[PDB]
Amino acid sequence: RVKKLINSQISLLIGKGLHEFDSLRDPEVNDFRTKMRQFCEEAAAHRQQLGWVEWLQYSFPLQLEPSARGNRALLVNVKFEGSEESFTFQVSTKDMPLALMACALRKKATVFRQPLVEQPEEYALQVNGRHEYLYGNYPLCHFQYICSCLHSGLTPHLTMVHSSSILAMRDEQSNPASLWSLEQPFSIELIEGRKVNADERMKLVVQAGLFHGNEMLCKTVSSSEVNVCSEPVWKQRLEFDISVCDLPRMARLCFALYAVVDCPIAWANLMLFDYKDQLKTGERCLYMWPSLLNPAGTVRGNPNTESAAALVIYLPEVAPHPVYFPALEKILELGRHGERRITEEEQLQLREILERGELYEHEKDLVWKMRHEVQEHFPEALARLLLVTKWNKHEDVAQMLYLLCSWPELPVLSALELLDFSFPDCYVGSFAIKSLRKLTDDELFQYLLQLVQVLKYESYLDCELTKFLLGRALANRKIGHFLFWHLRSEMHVPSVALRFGLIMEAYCRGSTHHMKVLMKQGEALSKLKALNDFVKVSSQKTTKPQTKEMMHMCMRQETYMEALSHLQSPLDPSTLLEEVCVEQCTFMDSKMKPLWIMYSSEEAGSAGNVGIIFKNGDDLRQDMLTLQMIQLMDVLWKQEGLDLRMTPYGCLPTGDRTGLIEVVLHSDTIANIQLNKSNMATAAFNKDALLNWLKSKNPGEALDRAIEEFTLSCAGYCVATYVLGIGDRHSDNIMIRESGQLFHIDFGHFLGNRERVPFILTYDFVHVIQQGKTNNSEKFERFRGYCERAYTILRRHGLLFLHLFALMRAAGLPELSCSKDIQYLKDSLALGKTEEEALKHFRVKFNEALRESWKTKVN
Ligand SMILES: COc1ncc(N2CCOCC2)cc1S(=O)(=O)Nc1ccnc(-c2ccc(CN3CCN(C(C)C)CC3)cc2F)c1
Repeated sequence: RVKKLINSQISLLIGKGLHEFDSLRDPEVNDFRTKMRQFCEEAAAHRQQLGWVEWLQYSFPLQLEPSARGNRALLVNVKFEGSEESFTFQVSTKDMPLALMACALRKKATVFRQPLVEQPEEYALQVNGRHEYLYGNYPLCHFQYICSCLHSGLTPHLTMVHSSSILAMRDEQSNPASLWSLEQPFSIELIEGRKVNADERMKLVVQAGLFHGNEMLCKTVSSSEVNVCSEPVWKQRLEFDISVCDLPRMARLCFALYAVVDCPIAWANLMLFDYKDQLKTGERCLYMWPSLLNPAGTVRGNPNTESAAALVIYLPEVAPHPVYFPALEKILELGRHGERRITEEEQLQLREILERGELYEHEKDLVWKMRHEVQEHFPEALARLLLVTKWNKHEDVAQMLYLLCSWPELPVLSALELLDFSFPDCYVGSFAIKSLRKLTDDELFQYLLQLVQVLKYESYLDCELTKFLLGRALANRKIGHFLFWHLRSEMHVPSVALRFGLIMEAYCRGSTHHMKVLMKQGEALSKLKALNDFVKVSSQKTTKPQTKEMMHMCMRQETYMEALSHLQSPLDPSTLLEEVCVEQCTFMDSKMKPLWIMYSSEEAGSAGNVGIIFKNGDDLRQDMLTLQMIQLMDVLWKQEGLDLRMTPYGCLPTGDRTGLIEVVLHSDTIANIQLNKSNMATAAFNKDALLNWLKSKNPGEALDRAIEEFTLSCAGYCVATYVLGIGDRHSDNIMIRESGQLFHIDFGHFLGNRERVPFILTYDFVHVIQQGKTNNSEKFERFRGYCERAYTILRRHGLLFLHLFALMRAAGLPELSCSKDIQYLKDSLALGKTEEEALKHFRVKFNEALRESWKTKVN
């Protein structure tokens, strides 16, 4: 009764009926579902018995300041859960939550004239009207919430929540109750093709290659030219220059059907061994993807069989019995035997190339020969060694694996490199995952987007990365929340819909309660899509105030009021979207008419006043990636004591060309501010407009802080947009907060898009930095130091950006497709240079931007 209901809820939530999984009659799919359902149910059972503080860590993970990861007076308002009464008292930013709780309990004991049985140790502090809590031994300023309150001048509002109330939360959210002997050359039979569409004047060719990730295992082989028709017949043997015994475990056979007089038509790939390590034999009908060879492409066929071109091949029965890939112990027994001492002049050449990339043929022979010295004295150079390993020789792969199986754990930075498609071996991926287990939940969340993209490179459904991601998502509700949405937003992509659908179902088995919370979000998103469609049509016939009044009426319907109210925000599960403020809702006049949905919450006070933007028609993945990169910059800067007052607002794709963007309230575009309308708080010179607007928002002594906020954030965005190559910057996509913080929006073009984006300096912004003065080198040169400091901090982490962007090539974003896009980051970060050379080059670029800025000052 309940299992049937849950299955129907999973189907609606993931956007694909579970019956469709069953209908594939696919053993691999069935074994994934069984194994992962069991793995996720164990996680759920472990969670239901967690202690009350451990359950707060699961459900409300701490939001700490980046500097606090791994003195001053403060007013705080504290209430108790079943109370309207509140106590405002002064604490120190260095006090711990326990002291604040003990203080609140003394105030409650004297007001209620009774000495209390409850100890401060029995409570946690909830941020009012948010799924956010303050707990643990950390000073108040170490929490992101208190730190945020400190800068914005607002008073923290906290609610004392008792352990029994937290346990009541935990309880109501419960789940219900031998190859190496086969020396023959590898070969296949190209039988025939189906549903082929091509120019009848041309001829058809099938090119085939053997790959181990990016590297070709042997030379490619082509079929003979056969006349173009819908059902081509070849019925010919294709033989490769590699012995069957040497095919590595992760070998893939890649096809490309094209037309010749070049006209690409289709591609299809497959793993030579199955998920149970057995070499494949018999016929295979390969349903091809429309387009020369595509090795990174998926190894599962095109699901649109009704119209996909197919390629029938035959994998020969190389043995009278099934052949399985050797078990690890047999590989290790073979690799155990090898040879290790060569010249100090050869040793010195190894230290130069390992601390240097690309290298010559003789240097590969030197790195391979000294592989034991690589393991012992340069363990972090494992990736260079794996690249020199000849993956087409089964005995060199066995020696690489013997060293790998005793390789010391590498740092997270090194592991993120190893997840790249250039390291397709399963043991290498397993080693990379083992070195990633030490990632904190905060580091994991920072890199989650890249780890999800790595799933598209996985050759098999059940893998160490999926289990690692599912285990982390079930142990942290915020990780779980975003893993769900990163997968859900790609269900319209046929190449990932099965893998992603299966991960989402398995996660759902682990948290029935969270599945229901996510349904409530999908219901709101469903209604927002209908509302945006209504707005796009109505905006073409009537005026903006009429379409807005019609939008409000459609929102005031009972179905909309229920669907859109009392939900956790997809942008941030800590943010509660309570009462939709229909009157404050609106839409932008851009082509897709994005909706601006406003919310309030009595419980949360001013912090419950939040906005979300529903956007349908544009792809939001590039915006999300850019905004995550700016947030990563902000974390790296704050880790060095540098706060550039950045505004990395939320952006989350949720569906096909659909997603949400977090509203930053009290913000306006530079264009609106520069409109210089009359009867407002009105410049003599348009250059005075931003500064006058800052003055009206920050009177008296507050102007100085607003100018400083502007300066810091301007330096941060100047460096961020330059490093990332964000172009097409104009007054309509640069915003300013009433606090003075400048920020950028609308990141549809990055990494040059394809020119080399120069460093930018705007006169109107220089004018604010210079406090409205023509000459103010004191304030201007403080700003130049903020820029150089920010830039030099990012260069020190250049490899982190490079590794993350390399993992993102799997996303298929058009402006991040090849090594040419990664080159842009190398050039902007000047990674081939020393710090002095790169600082000299940054100074030349900043000075160039100043002379260009002066072409406006001169006018
Ligand atoms: C990529 O899209 C976005 N990215 C970030 C934001 N961000 C918007 C700000 O928060 C961060 C995200 C918003 C959008 S969008 O989808 O709304 N598209 C664009 C495009 C150009 N310009 C804008 C704009 C134009 C004018 C204004 C000025 N505000 C004044 C205050 N009202 C309220 C009182 C209703 C709204 C208009 C803002 C714009 F964004 C909005």
